[PDB]
Amino acid sequence: MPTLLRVYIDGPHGMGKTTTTQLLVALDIVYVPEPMTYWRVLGASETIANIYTTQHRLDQGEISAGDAAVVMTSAQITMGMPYAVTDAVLAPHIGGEAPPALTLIFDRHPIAALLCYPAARYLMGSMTPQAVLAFVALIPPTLPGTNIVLGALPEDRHIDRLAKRQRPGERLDLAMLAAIRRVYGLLANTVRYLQCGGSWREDWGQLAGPRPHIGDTLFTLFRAPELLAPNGDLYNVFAWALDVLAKRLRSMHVFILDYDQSPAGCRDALLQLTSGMVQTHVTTPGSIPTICDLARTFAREMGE
Amino acid sequence: MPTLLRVYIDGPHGMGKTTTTQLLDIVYVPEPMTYWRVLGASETIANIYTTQHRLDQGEISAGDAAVVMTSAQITMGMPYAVTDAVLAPHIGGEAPPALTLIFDRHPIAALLCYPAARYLMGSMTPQAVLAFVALIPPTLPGTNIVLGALPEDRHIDRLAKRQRPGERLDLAMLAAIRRVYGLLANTVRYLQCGGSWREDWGQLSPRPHIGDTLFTLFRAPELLAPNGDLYNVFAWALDVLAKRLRSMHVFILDYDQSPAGCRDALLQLTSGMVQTHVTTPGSIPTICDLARTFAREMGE
Ligand SMILES: Cc1cn([C@H]2C[C@H](O)[C@@H](CO)O2)c(=O)[nH]c1=O
Ligand SMILES: Cc1cn([C@H]2C[C@H](O)[C@@H](CO)O2)c(=O)[nH]c1=O
Repeated sequence: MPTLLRVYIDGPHGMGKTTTTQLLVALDIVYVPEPMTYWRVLGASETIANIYTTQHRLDQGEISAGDAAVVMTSAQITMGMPYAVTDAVLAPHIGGEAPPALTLIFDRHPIAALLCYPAARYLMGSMTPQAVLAFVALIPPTLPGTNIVLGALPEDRHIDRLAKRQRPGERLDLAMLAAIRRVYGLLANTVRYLQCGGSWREDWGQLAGPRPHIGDTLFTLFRAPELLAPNGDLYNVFAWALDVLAKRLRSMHVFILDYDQSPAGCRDALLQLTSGMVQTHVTTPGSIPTICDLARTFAREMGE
Repeated sequence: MPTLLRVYIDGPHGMGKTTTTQLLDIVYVPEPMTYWRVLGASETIANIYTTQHRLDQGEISAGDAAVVMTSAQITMGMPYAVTDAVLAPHIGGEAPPALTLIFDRHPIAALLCYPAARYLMGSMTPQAVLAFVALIPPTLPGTNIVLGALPEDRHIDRLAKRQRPGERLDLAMLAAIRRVYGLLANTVRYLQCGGSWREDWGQLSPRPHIGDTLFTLFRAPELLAPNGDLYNVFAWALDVLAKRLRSMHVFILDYDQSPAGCRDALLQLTSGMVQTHVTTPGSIPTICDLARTFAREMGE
């Protein structure tokens, strides 16, 4: 049966993720871009502009935390929509883990919009930890062969790039760059932690390579007073959401790519990471052209 | 492994659902009122009814209401979503049952039905509605949904009897919501009798007419390209909707009767509901403790 290789390139914005994936594809391989047209027009109007303005208004004291949250949560649902439909429509074609007959290079995974940016916004004070856990409860079941490439880039180098790689409506917010950089750092650790045998419930009280300390994983973000019962423990609803988070991330295959290099450098470095990656079979022989066409339609309609 | 029967009592509010289910080897996962009012946010139900009210009075714009409405529906469905998420792994294949779980509403209530009704009320974008649909969890085996039957004036009488803290009798929402659950029941029959929305979509320009299914709501101008074409993103979310709903097992309960009769009728529908196997020996006790803990923490 034919196999498929799926690779999601994720991480904080401003590292050169979209460039190098395109470079990679410029070499039976399809790119699924960020759905900017959905973000700027189809799902709502100028969602990215809406996000950075809200935070700024909040930061300026022009709106309250409750107003920012209402707006952020809503904006986050719009941001993740194309990721979620694509994942759900793709799911029945993914077979068991197995050159690839088709390689799909995605620009971000559903968790970017359902976990990472919400978690970072929570840290920024524009989202509640309860809403983040709601998003987490809705993260779609992790398909076999979910390979995630996260990016690394020194912060000073990132700050300079960030001034550069702005979006229309995006504002230079270093506090946010730091929050999102931290959130993704916690993400990589959580996967290792979970794969090294870590159980958040067993270590809750404590709040490649060896197993990380729970305090160096995403679980640590949820030590908020809002989620704690009068008896000091997490309410079970929130505890159950942490169970889903651990369940979703434990099966992902996470790789780190050094972006502190030239565009062709990142491309060849990614081209090299891509071999130790899990492929999977497809559910029907004709899943390949189907998948191929989904990606192309997605690209053609929402890419921009 | 032992067997389980999951039964989700759903439909518009104000029909007497919670009351008749309480009158029923069987656990009851109640309505998460504590989560709505305290745990996830403060007085979510009040927040919802008040926003619609300000919208209605022109005190706020449709976009302001949509942001609030969307944000709140996330708070409303959280308990259903995690429960489903944590439950999924124990549900085995379809097959007296070792355990009977009676849920007060299914995830689709907060991820499809209320959002759709709110769009019908002008307080939620259809793009938001389709984002929630896209997030509807895969439909596990043995998902039996009991929906209700009750004449409007009789429902109004009941609606009046029990409104949750913060509610405002809104006959236009009663109508929008009864419309949605009516279309829902029609959509399931449609999907089961072989209906293809992609194939029947043009008619909007033995089975229910697509114009009488949930698909008709998404012939919304915001979802269409300049030439009238539905954008693919939205068409794919309709594919998910079709996929999620088709495998559901729907049962209708006539509420136009007494609580014990409603209770009797419900227990009666049980004979045709689909049971499933659990995945582990220990699935039953674990499922039991979840349902009991949920009840304990979130039922007020
Ligand atoms: C995917 C995603 C991106 N973004 C921001 C990061 C960049 O500013 C820009 C494009 O990724 O949008 C969000 O704010 N939320 C999201 O969920
Ligand atoms: C389940 C649900 C209920 N409601 C309302 C209906 C009733 O007012 C109350 C209890 O069902 O909550 C919503 O507004 N949204 C939801 O998603």
